Amino acid sequence: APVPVTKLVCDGDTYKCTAYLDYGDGKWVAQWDTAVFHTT
Amino acid sequence: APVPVTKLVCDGDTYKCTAYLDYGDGKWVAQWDTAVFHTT
Amino acid sequence: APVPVTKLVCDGDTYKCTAYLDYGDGKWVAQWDTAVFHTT
Ligand SMILES: CC(=O)N[C@@H]1[C@@H](O)[C@H](O[C@@H]2O[C@H](CO)[C@@H](O)[C@H](O)[C@H]2NC(C)=O)[C@@H](CO[C@@H]2O[C@@H](C)[C@@H](O)[C@@H](O)[C@@H]2O)O[C@H]1O
Ligand SMILES: CC(=O)N[C@@H]1[C@@H](O)[C@H](O[C@@H]2O[C@H](CO)[C@@H](O)[C@H](O)[C@H]2NC(C)=O)[C@@H](CO[C@@H]2O[C@@H](C)[C@@H](O)[C@@H](O)[C@@H]2O)O[C@H]1O
Ligand SMILES: CC(=O)N[C@@H]1[C@@H](O)[C@H](O[C@@H]2O[C@H](CO)[C@@H](O)[C@H](O)[C@H]2NC(C)=O)[C@@H](CO[C@@H]2O[C@@H](C)[C@@H](O)[C@@H](O)[C@@H]2O)O[C@H]1O
Repeated sequence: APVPVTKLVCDGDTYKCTAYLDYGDGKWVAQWDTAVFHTT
Repeated sequence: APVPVTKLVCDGDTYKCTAYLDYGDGKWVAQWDTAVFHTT
Repeated sequence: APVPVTKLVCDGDTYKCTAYLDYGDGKWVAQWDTAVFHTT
């Protein structure tokens, strides 16, 4: 079932975003692969 | 065109995040595949 | 290093979600492919 995200962080060394979830014992995360780049 | 996300939720049964969007009639969502796991 | 997401926007022409990152000059983003659709 859907649960809120407590915070989003991204890492430009590992190219992953991590969502810390409000669920259960508090130690669950969602993680996915991302492009990370500088824009103009 | 990029539109704000009003709400982000993640679901460890379907392994999807859903972003609720601020656009038009208010019923648009984004959805992507994610890993969901416990940490120590 | 993990850095916080300032804000999240999604685009239903490019089918990309963009996370604006709190880092350096403020022009860094994380981007990933997404479904975008209308709900009922
Ligand atoms: C002078 C300096 O340190 N400039 C920074 C860049 O090094 C850095 O780019 C990353 O550099 C590492 C080290 O070689 C590479 O392995 C990465 O692939 C580079 N990442 C990208 C996306 O180009 C950039 C970006 O910083 C990275 O991403 C940020 C969002 C943040 O997570 C940082 O912690 C991370 O190092 O920053 C320049 O200022
Ligand atoms: C006893 C109990 O209900 N324990 C929970 C686990 O079942 C659950 O892990 C999921 O279990 C389902 C069905 O048993 C598996 O098909 C899934 O693959 C499991 N998901 C994961 C990520 O391992 C966990 C996690 O709960 C899930 O993810 C949460 C973030 C939330 O979205 C839940 O609604 C979702 O069911 O929780 C245990 O406590
Ligand atoms: C009359 C009108 O302009 N209606 C809008 C639709 O055009 C639009 O659906 C997109 O339509 C383009 C071509 O017009 C297609 O190539 C895309 O595949 C369609 N996208 C989707 C997801 O169906 C919709 C949705 O608008 C898009 O996504 C939004 C969330 C936002 O990012 C918009 O800037 C973007 O155009 O909106 C109708 O009103």
